[PDB]
Formats: sequence, C-alpha cells, structure tokens
Amino acid sequence: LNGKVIITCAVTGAIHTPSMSPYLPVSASEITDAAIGAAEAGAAVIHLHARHEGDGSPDQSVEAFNPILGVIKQASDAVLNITTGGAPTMSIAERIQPAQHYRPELASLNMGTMNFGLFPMLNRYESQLKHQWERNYLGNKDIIFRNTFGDVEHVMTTLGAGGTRFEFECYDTSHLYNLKHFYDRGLVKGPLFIQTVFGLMGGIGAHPDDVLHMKRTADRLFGQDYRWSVLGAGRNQLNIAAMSAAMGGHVRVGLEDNLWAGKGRLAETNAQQVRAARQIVEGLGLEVATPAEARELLALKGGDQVNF
Amino acid sequence: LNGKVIITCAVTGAIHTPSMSPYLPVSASEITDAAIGAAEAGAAVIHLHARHEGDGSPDQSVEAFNPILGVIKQASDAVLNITTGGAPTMSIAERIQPAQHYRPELASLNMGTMNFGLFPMLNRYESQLKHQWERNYLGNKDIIFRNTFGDVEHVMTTLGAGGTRFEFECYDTSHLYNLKHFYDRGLVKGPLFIQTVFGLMGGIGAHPDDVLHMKRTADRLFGQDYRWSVLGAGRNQLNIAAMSAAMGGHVRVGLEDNLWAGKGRLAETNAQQVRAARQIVEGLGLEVATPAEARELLALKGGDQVNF
Amino acid sequence: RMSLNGKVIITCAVTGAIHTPSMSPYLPVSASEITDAAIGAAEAGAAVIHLHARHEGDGSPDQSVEAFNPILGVIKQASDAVLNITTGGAPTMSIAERIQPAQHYRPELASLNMGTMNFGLFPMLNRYESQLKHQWERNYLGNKDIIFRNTFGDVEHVMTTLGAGGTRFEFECYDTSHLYNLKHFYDRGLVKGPLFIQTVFGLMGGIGAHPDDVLHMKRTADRLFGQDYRWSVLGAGRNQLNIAAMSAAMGGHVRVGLEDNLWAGKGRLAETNAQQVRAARQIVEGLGLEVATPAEARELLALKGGDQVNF
Amino acid sequence: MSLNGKVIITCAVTGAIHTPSMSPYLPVSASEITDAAIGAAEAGAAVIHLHARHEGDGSPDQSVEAFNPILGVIKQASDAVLNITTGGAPTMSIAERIQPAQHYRPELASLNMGTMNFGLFPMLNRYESQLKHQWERNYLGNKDIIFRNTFGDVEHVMTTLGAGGTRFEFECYDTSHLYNLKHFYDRGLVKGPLFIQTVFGLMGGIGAHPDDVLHMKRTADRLFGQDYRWSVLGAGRNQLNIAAMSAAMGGHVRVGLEDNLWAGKGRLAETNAQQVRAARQIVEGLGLEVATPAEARELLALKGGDQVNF
Ligand SMILES: CC(C)(COP(=O)(O)OP(=O)(O)OC[C@H]1O[C@@H](n2cnc3c(N)ncnc32)[C@H](O)[C@@H]1OP(=O)(O)O)[C@@H](O)C(=O)NCCC(=O)NCCS
Ligand SMILES: CC(C)(COP(=O)(O)OP(=O)(O)OC[C@H]1O[C@@H](n2cnc3c(N)ncnc32)[C@H](O)[C@@H]1OP(=O)(O)O)[C@@H](O)C(=O)NCCC(=O)NCCS
Ligand SMILES: [Zn+2]
Ligand SMILES: [Zn+2]
Ligand SMILES: [Zn+2]
Ligand SMILES: [Zn+2]
Repeated sequence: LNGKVIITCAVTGAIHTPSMSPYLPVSASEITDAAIGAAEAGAAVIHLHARHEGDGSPDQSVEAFNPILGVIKQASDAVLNITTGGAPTMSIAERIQPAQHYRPELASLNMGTMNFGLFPMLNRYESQLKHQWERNYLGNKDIIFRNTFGDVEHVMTTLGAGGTRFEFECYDTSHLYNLKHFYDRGLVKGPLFIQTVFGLMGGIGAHPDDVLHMKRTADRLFGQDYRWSVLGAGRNQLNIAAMSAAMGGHVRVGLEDNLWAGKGRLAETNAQQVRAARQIVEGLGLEVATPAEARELLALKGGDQVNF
Repeated sequence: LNGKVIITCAVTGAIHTPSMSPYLPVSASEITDAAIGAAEAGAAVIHLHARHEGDGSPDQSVEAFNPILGVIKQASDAVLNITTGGAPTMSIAERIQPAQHYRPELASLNMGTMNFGLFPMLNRYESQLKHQWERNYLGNKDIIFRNTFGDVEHVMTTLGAGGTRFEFECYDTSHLYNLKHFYDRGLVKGPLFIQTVFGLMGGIGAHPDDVLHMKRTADRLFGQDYRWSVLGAGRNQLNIAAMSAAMGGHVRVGLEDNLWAGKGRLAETNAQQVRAARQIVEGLGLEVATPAEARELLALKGGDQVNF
Repeated sequence: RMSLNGKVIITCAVTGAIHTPSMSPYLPVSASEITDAAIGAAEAGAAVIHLHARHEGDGSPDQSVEAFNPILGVIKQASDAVLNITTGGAPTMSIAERIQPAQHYRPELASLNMGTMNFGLFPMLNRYESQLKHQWERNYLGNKDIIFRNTFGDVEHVMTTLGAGGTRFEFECYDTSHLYNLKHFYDRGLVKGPLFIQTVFGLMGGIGAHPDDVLHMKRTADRLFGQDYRWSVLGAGRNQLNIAAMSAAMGGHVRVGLEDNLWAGKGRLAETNAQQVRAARQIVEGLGLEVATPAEARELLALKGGDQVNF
Repeated sequence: MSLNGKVIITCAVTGAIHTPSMSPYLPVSASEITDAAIGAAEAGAAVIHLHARHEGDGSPDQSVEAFNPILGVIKQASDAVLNITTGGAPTMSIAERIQPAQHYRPELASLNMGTMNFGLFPMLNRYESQLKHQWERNYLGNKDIIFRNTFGDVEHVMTTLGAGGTRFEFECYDTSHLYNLKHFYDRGLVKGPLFIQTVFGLMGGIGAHPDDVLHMKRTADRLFGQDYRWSVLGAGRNQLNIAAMSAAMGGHVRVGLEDNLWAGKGRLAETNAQQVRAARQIVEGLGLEVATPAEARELLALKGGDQVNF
C-alpha cells in the first residue's frame, strides 16, 4: 500500500450554487453520473451531498439519497462518503439522518464550530444568480457552521455504532486539537482519516505555510495513527493536492470544492479534476489507490456492509 | 519606543470561577484593588470584566462597571481595556453595552465564532465547586462563543464611533484571516493590536510551533502595521510571554488567564504575575512600557477622553 | 507579466560528477552521450541544461576546458536551451581547476556554490560498492574527508571573474547558511537581481529532503530576498520528483536529471534524462502550469542571450 | 522529576573569535580566565566552556600546557563542569585541536559537527581602527577561513576522546550539522543523551531569526526525539533573546564573552558573571531554576568532576 494515493472526489456539495456553473451536478442522475465518471477516472472515494431538483438548493433528507447511493453502488465499488455537514446553516439533528440511516463506510465529521463566509462569491456571481435563495444564502454574514464538543461526541457515538468511520474535516489548528481530545478519550480509534481543509473564509488559508502547519500539527498529535488528506478550496485545489501527494498524503478534488479547471475556464466534469490529480500522482511515480486499497488504508468495513 | 514591552493584565475574566481560587477578584473593590496593584507593578493596560457580587458569576451589565472604571482611573493612568467578550455564552447585544456606553480607549474584539470547552476544568475542580451555576457552566459541552462576520462588523462600526480601538483576540489562524478581511475593507485602521491566544480548548494550542505559526501569519498578512501581543493560557503564561518578548512582541498576564504561580501554588495577586513578566522583560535588557508609551504604540485616544 | 505567469523552468542536469558509471549504464559519459542527453532533454521540455564533462576512458569527472569543447557547440547547434556550465566540478576539486571552463566559454549561466561543506558520498556504498568496476570509484565514494571548498574569498573571486564575462549565476544553496552567505554578497552589490537561487536537498553534508527543510529554505529566501529572486529546487535521489512538485505548486522552478537521481520510478532506473523531464512536465501540466521555453527562461533570469557566449 | 524545570547555563568565558583589542574585558591571561570561570560559576553557570590564549599577544593557544594553569585552578575553587574546546581557533588542524581534551580527559568537550566557512571580517567595520596586533588584523581579515570538521575528522575525535570517558557538546551551526550528527548516532559512535547545541548568528552558519531557532529545534526533535538535551548559543546581540526562547521551550542556554562582548546599548560587558546573572534572571522569571553542576552532570550523563585528569 506504499505509494498509493487515495483520490476523494466531492461531486457537488452545498457551498457552490447552480447559477455559478452549468456543470455543477443538481439532479440525482447528474450526481450519480458525476460520481460514476469520477470513480472510473480513479477516485476511490466519492463524497456525496444531494440537492432539490427544483431549485438546486441543498437537500439533506434521508429520501434525497435513495436515488443516489444504490445507483452508484450498482455501477462502482467506490467508497461512498456521506456528508454530515450538509449546508452549513443546518442543525445536527437534520444533518446526521442520512449517515445514520444508510450506515456508510465513511461519513464526514466537521470538527469545530466556525464562521462560514460565502459573501466573497457575491462580487463575482451576483449578476448571474437566477434564484433568490442563492442571493440570500451567499449574502448571509451570520452563517455559523455548528459543531460543538457535545455535537461531535453525539455524532461519533451514534454513527460509530453502525460501523461508520469518519473523514475528520479540520479547517484550522483548533480542529486537530479538538480531535485529539476525542482520540485521547477513546471515542474514535485509529487509523484516523484526517482531512485538512484550506482556503475557506472562516477557516485557515491556503498558503504553503498553512499546509505545513496543519501537517506538522497532525504529525505531532497523532504520530503514525492517521492518514492525511487535503482539500484546497477553489484555485488552490491542485497546488495543495500536489503538496500532499509529494508529502505522503492523500488528495480531494471535485466541483464541491472548486468550479475551475484553469484561469477563466470552468471544469466541465468531476472526472476532469480526478484526471488532473491522477496526472500529478503518476508523474510523481506514485499510483492512485483502488477502492479496495482505500478500504485497507482506512480500515473501512467494506462496500457490502452498508445499508444501501 | 524601541525595546518597550507592553504588559496587559487581565485581572478576573469570566472563564475561571470563584470556587477555583479565593484570590480570583469578585467584588468591585477586589477588582479595582487588583487593577491598581497590577498597574503599579508595571502593567500599562488593564483588561476588565465584572462579576455579580453575590455568587461571583459574570456580570456584563453597564451598571456592573460603574464602581470599577472611575475608581481605577482616579488612582492610575493605566489604559483600561473593557471586554466585549463577557462570558462566552452571552449574545453580542449583551456583550457590547459596557464599551458602547463608557467609550473606553481599548476594548477586546473576538474575531471568530468558536467552541469554548471548560469541561476539562471540571476534572480538577468539580469536588470543590460551591455554586450550582459553576457546575452548569463548566459542564456545558455546547458553548458557542459567537462572533460572526456580521457581528464583528457591527461591533467595529458601533464602538469605533466612540473613538474606541480594539485588542483583536485571535484564537487560531482563521481569526487572523478574518481580521485581514476587515482590514482590507477599511473597517479598522492600523496599527492593529493583535492578541494571539494560545492553549484554550476550542482554540489553537500552546506549542512553540503554534506561537510561530500565528506570528508568521500576522507578519505576512499585516506587515509593519500591527503590534503583537500573546496570551498563554494557564501553565503556558510565562513561557509564551517570554517567547513574545524575545521576538519583539508584547505580553498579557493575569488571573483571568492563569490561576497558578507554580506547580501546586495559586497566584495570590495579579501584580505578582506582572512582576514575573517584568523580570523576564528586564532580564532581556528591555523595559516595561508605561501607559503613555502604550497609548503611543497603539494610537489610543487618551485616558481622559473616555466616558468615566 | 502575462507571457510569464505560470511558466515553470525545468533545468536538466544530465550527468554531473557524483554518480559514477558503474551505478547505471544510462549515466552519460562520452561527449556524444552527454550531447545526446542534453538535446533530448531540451526537446522534452528542459529550458536549461546543466553540464559537466567526463573522461571518456574511465568515466571520471573531467573539468578541463578541452573536455567541454566537443559538448557546448554541438548542443547549441541543435537546441536553443540555456547552457549552464558547472563551476562545482567534482567536490574534491580546487577553485583554480573548477573556474576555467566558465571563464573561457563565458556562458549565459554558471553554477556558483555558496559555502564550504563536507560532501559525503559514502551513503552510496551500501547499494553500489560491490558493483564498482573502477578503483577510482571505490576511492572516491569511500573518501570520508571531502571538503567542497567555497570560501567567502573564493565566491567573491568567482563572482568578479565570471561576472566580467556577462555570465549570471545559479546560486547553489545546500543549507540556510548559504542563503545568508548570498545575502552578504547581494548587500555588497557583487551580484544583481533577479537572483537565480537553487536550494539543494538531500545531500550528505547538506540539508535533508524533509518537507520542513524545503519550507525553511523557501521562507528564508523569501525573507532575505523578497521579490528579487527566482527559486529552483533539486531533490537528491528518490526525493527528486516530490521536491519538484512542491516547488511547482509553490511558484518555484525545478531541476531533474541523472546528475541527481538515477531512477525513473519504483524498481526502474531512468534510461534517459528526457524521461525525467517528461515526468516533471507531467506534474507541471497536471497543475495547470506550462513549461518555460528557453526564451522565457532568459527573460525570467535576465540572461545575456545564446548569441553572446564564447562557443 | 526533580530535574524538571532546571536550566543549565553554560558560560563560555573567552573563546577564540573575539580578540583582545575588541574589549579590555575579554579574558586573556590564565588568571583572568580562571577568575572569569569562577565568577561565572558562582553567579550560577553549571558548565564553563574553556579556551586558552597566549599571554604575550592574546592569540588563541590550544597547547596542552596552555590549560595547565587553568583547569586545576578552577576545579579547586568550583565544582562546575569544565567543557574543553576541540574547536580552538577555526584555522587550526584537528591534530592541534584534539590534544588538550585527549590529555586532560574532561567530562565534556565541544565537538563541531561540520566543515564551514567562518567569516570574521564583518567585525573589521566596528573594530579595525583599534586593533593593536598584526595577528588580529590578518585573522579577522582572512576571507578564506575553513573551520575543518570532515566526516573522517569527527569520527576520529569521537573514537579518541570517547575512550577517555569524555562526552560531547555537539556544536551544530546549521541544519546539515544535525543531519551529520544523525549519521553518527545511527552508527552507534555516540550514545544518548546527546547534548546538542545549536549555534545562531555566525557568518558562515545559520542566522538568529526566530524562524531559524524553531527550524533547528524541530529538526533536532524529529531526528533525535527524546534522546537529547538542547542548548542554544545566540551570537552577539541575540544572546539573551535566544537564551529566553530556549528556556521557555525546555532547552538550556549558553552565555559568555566568547559569544557576545556587549551588555546593552553601547555598553561593553564587564564580566562573564554579568551575563550569567541576566540569563538567571530570565530563567527565574519563568519560574524555572538554574541547574547546579551535579544536576547538569545527571542531565548530561557525565562521568563526574573527580574522574578527570586534572
Ligand atoms: C541520494 C542518493 C545517495 C540516492 O542514491 P540511490 O540509492 O541510487 O537512490 P534512492 O535510494 O534515493 O531511490 C531509489 C529507491 O527508491 C525507489 N524509487 C525511485 N524513484 C521512485 C519513485 N518515483 N517512486 C517510488 N519509488 C522510487 C527505487 O525503487 C529504489 O528503491 P529501493 O531502495 O527499495 O531499491 C544519490 O542518488 C545521490 O547522492 N544523488 C545526488 C547526487 C548529487 O549530489 N548530485 C549533485 C547535486 S548538487
Ligand atoms: C556577532 C558579532 C559579529 C557581533 O559583533 P558586535 O558588533 O561586537 O555585536 P552586535 O552588533 O551583535 O551588538 C552590538 C550592537 O547592538 C547593540 N546591542 C548589543 N547588545 C544589546 C542589548 N542587549 N540590548 C540593546 N542593544 C544591544 C549595541 O549597542 C550595538 O549597537 P550598534 O551596532 O548601533 O553600535 C560578534 O560578536 C560575534 O561573532 N560573536 C560570536 C563569536 C563566536 O563565534 N563565538 C563562538 C561561537 S561557537
Ligand atoms: Zn461536503
Ligand atoms: Zn477577557
Ligand atoms: Zn552540477
Ligand atoms: Zn568555544
């Protein structure tokens, strides 16, 4: 398993909105097409949100995932990673239900309460927004992404009972320290899949110093008992992916995180970003991990042990 | 102004509770004695909270500061820094009122929403808590210390109109990036008094790498247009103060931040921690800044241009 | 500006002086093997070729002026790549021997090593000692007392002597002190910006190849030189592509070549220098960046031009 | 646990880099050096780092005989650990440099971990006009000083001096010296706990920026883990800033006129003890305590002050 790089592809998310790009997957069949194409391009893990087909807004209901999860599983042995973040305005009670019902191999777990600033995107996109909800959502200066110590404890206990393991989303140093508290108490066992998230307004930035700081903090707190993945938001996506691959870590791409393929060019598919990451990985002389290798690296329960 | 180190003394705060130490100042006269003693020991800035005299709980009313501010000002020319943090469970609308009414030279300004974990303190102190409010407060696993982007913009505009400048409390990298957003928009003007806070549960830790990361980030984001202060929580108080003093920064001590004088000994006065910091500063060949020197370094309006 | 944003210079160091012929049949030795290696690497995308020469009989380092005569003109006739002539030679050599090729040929670019250091080749004994066919290889790799001499007076001498010929330098910095040494000379005005600073990772006697080492060298160069430098990196051995990727992702330039790394991948020796250039180019293009042309490298590095050399 | 919070102060009383014309307070004669050492120990320095000088012209003297009126005198007056240089002056050969530590078998000797340039000529801008001695001008003006410490040299010193029970203070002037030490440590030529001194601010070595300090510390942490004790040396005006960083980070500190001639703004340091007192004030201001010689011997695993050949 040495020299295997796990590519996670986050195909749609809840931060970008449909008016920002006609390539953002919205319908259930657009999301499954995107996931299947990304897995076939080399993504061992697919990170999934759902959306209302009517207006494209985030949909975190249990039923929203039924036409998504089984469809991808019939076509691909990729590891399906179900969000517990949903949209950052949502409550824990709403957010936990899909992963709780579907008992996936992986679920995201956001490790601290934070501001979430989407209003930067309002300068670029205000003129082309076709839905009022996009204007209100992106303009909201009071978004709080809630993940208290009690909330995280509750998600760890509830979802852990179903065999689900977590992608721990850490947006700044404090989230690694928060994770260390739960690790020391034994509420999660290794190996920890720790994803350091760079470049979001409200989180740490995407400077090389930020990347090395999160890596050296994770090394110190968890030593050998974790696997490192990175998420570089927006135009930082491939720079930070290349840093991680070169440093022994794993890589997240996807239109959830970055709508662009180059300067003034939108990415047309999730698979396209997977191919770019795979080109970097193979250029390093490394190899992209298969789903089976990702399951071994992350000690996952298996694609035949889920509730879909 | 070269080689002057500003010592801020935070005399009581809202995180420690009275059952933890008989030396924690509770009454107005205890708080004013503490402030005057700290300033005479060499603290140029006194950072102030108030408490209910009955049960010692945090009191962020305008009236609670009335027997405090004028008494200190009559005895000392120290810069009085009024909290806008209050207790981390409080709303912005409650927290803003003292600084809004009294128009101080300096007020704290917390730069991001974050978890605040006090339940660790339950390990050492649970057996000696005298008040039920202390059990409920310390045991609360769902504390959200709220400071959204809209919140912070509101405090900046409202208090800046009274001539108040801020001590920007930055508990992790994202808070420096948050501050950069407002600085770039012109909502606060330099020199920025940036206090990097280490070792709180919910914030960055107190490792030397954590200190350098915050310093390097502030240097890159703000260049020469800021003044750096550190707060090392608990047992980290003097180590981190010494790092800052040796690196051209400023220092915060006080029983708000650390109840201890050494292993197994409570600090009896705020002044005693000021004296320890002053011993480090003078050992380095530096000098402790006077209040007038702090006002020049921080571009403050003056101790007699306040509403008390 | 626009024409140079996102352009990554690939330097290819085709043979060097550290690896020895017994270590790989693909190490270029003869003048024509070296020119073939340089031309193929340039055609694969290397804008700069970094050059040493070797004795054709035993493959040992040859830093005579004559050794470069069948090399430089041949490559220039076939490629417009910038030719970077070593002033390092082998680390056992004196300044008086090392300076003569660049002094004579007046290249656009010459390496300039920025500090005296131990140079340990004995890490190569474990893998290679038994297969060494030449006694000179055994004596060289086993030498525990190699001093790679680059005193303050030496570096000043080389700066003055080669600078008079219009040659600009690739400043080879093997640890923090070499950046500080360069800052001393920059402050005295003995070299002018933009400084082409190459930070070298993983050599025994130099800094290692840990990611922290890379960031430390980058941060130090940023603080000392601000905007007035161009950053390149070199990772020894299996660190070569990892460190090239870090630099490309951070706004720097990259060096590959069999002078630095004999491998193409896991369990696979590199058959050509071009192969390593293609791997670096795949990383650069995967990032959405582009490989710089020789003309772009000349502009980025403020070089005198391929028509202004003595060959 | 009883050694928790103890900070070793080493005092380097004269060295070989500063020269007599730079300061009348730089110790030169044997009795000036012993007075300086005893005063520094009494101020709280648990280790004294020693060089000797020719009494006639003040130039570095690394002969065995030069230490004869020094080592026994200090030992009679103080139980401080005596650390004998094997660096001498940076122009000297290994064979000259090794002889005092080989003969006297000290508890501690310096061990410089890599070959490097040594730039003294910046000191000419400040001090050129007051230089009395021809040797001072030609030494400080020499742009070609190579402080030689090859891999072969270091191996030879480790083997020879280790046979006398001497343990080393590994002087690391840049990252590569830590990596060089890691090579010998992995080969078993030195055993822990390694006493690793990171030297900041010399021309030819790493600078004295806070980034340099944390970089050297995080490198030593990664390469040696728990099996080392950290000391710092900040050259010149960085002396107390870098000492304070180390004390606040769990390390130990070196002061002395070997490293810094100054006390403050335009004020020469009058004694070594004065710099020990400043370091001690920082240590005690942190709530830590200065280590005694016995505590330094335990922290550094030294053979004892009665196990030396003087
Ligand atoms: C560093 C050095 C000692 C390494 O020599 P080496 O032993 O041949 O090479 P490395 O150990 O670094 O890498 C080869 C190993 O990594 C593997 N490897 C190489 N490239 C790889 C890749 N892209 N992906 C995965 N593995 C790779 C090989 O399979 C081999 O594995 P093995 O050790 O299990 O057999 C030597 O190459 C060197 O000194 N280079 C610098 C020379 C120099 O100084 N040049 C001048 C600079 S100024
Ligand atoms: C580093 C070195 C070049 C400094 O030389 P220096 O000029 O005598 O000393 P510095 O410049 O560092 O400090 C003196 C200057 O800073 C000021 N200064 C020094 N200490 C100060 C202090 N504690 N507070 C305030 N100012 C101070 C002085 O007033 C003077 O200012 P000025 O330049 O405006 O006149 C030289 O002392 C040296 O090399 N020391 C190390 C020697 C050595 O190698 N030892 C063995 C190492 S293994
Ligand atoms: Zn998501
Ligand atoms: Zn407060
Ligand atoms: Zn070369
Ligand atoms: Zn010495």
